[PDB]
Parts: sequence; structure tokens; C-alpha cells
Amino acid sequence: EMRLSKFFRDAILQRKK
Repeated sequence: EMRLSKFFRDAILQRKK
């Protein structure tokens, strides 16, 4: 869908994992 939602997905969401 979006490559930015793919970027931050590993940036913001890997903090909370």
C-alpha cells in the first residue's frame, strides 16, 4: 500500500515489540 508505512513500521513499531 504505502512505503512510508513500511519505513516507519520497522522504525516506530520495532521499539514496541
